[PDB]
Parts: sequence; structure tokens; C-alpha cells
Amino acid sequence: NKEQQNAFYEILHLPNLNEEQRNAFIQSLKDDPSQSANLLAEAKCLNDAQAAAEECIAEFKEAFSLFDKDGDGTITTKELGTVMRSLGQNPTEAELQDMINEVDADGNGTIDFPEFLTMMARKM
Ligand SMILES: [Ca+2]
Ligand SMILES: [Ca+2]
Repeated sequence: NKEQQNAFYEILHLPNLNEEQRNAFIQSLKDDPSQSANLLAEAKCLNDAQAAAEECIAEFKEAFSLFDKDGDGTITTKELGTVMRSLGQNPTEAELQDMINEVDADGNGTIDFPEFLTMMARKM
């Protein structure tokens, strides 16, 4: 309860959060203060997505790692499928292909972290 306390305060005073959002980070950092640095980062991104670039990239990396299970810095068509069918969805292997193709810049059949970034940026 030393650097925890700091983050706590900082979240309290992040201007742009609404008080439902504020409340979320707060009581959740109470139940698990070991997670202090991570909740601050997420809120920092939530509050100013332009100003909190590193914190957004931070969180977005962990999102990447979720699909990129073998960790070769790339999301294959298979890894997409592997993740999705684990979520009870049943895609035809032709939609998995259309889903990668729809966010693939250099058109090499997979998805790199920069391409991943663009997709996130796009909606919103
Ligand atoms: Ca991979
Ligand atoms: Ca690519």
C-alpha cells in the first residue's frame, strides 16, 4: 500500500472518466492491489487514448499475445481459428481467411502487431 495508493489517487483524478468507470478501477484495485500498475494503465488509456499512447500499446500487446499463442509475433489463420472455436464459434475456414485478409497490409496472409494496431484504431 505505497505505490498502490499513488495509482489509486491518480485514477480518482483522471478527468475524463465517468464515475461508473472510476468506480470500476477503484473497487477492483481494492480486491487486488497487486494489479495496481495494470489497472492504472488501462484507465490511463480509457481517459486519454491520444495522450496515453504507451499504456494503450501496453494493453494492446497483451491482447495480441492472446491470439498469438506460440508468440512468433504473428497471428496465423489457424491461431484465429484456435481462439475463436475455444469461444464456441464455428467459422468456415473461408471466413477465417476473409477475416485475416481484411486487416492485412503487406498482404502476406498473417497479421503483425502494426496491422493489429490499425484494426483497433479503425472502429472508434
Ligand atoms: Ca503465431
Ligand atoms: Ca501481414
